[PDB]
Amino acid sequence: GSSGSSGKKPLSVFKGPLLHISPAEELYFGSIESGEKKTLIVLTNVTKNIVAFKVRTTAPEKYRVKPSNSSCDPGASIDIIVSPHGGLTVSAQDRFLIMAAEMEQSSGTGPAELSQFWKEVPRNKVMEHRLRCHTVESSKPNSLMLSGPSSG
Repeated sequence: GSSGSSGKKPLSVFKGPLLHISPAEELYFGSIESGEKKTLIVLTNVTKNIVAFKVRTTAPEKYRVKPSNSSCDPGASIDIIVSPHGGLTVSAQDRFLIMAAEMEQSSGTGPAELSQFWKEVPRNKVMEHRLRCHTVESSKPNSLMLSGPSSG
């Protein structure tokens, strides 16, 4: 008969006024590869100024988020890896957070300058973006399988 495997899905990002968040609000810990199941977040600084971003979560001592404290120059994209402990698994109640605040003119991107900027920048200016985890379960188009994109 007819059968296949895998499907497809669109990719959207939270168009932030300062720092962009990728993906928007959908984390999928599991790549097509049978290697590691870590998600990589992308932050596109649309602004023309430095933006200090920070990654948080309800369980930072479970998920390895790095960088979790840094900045992203204007007109550049950063990469934030998110790998869970090498024992447990991706939960559902688990939630991630990403901060982004526009810095002054010339501001470094260290543990100091930041600690300072995060001290000067008001929480009102601090843009927080909470991400969600799309726990993978029962991979199939609701019973049986059916999917065949444009191949060749």
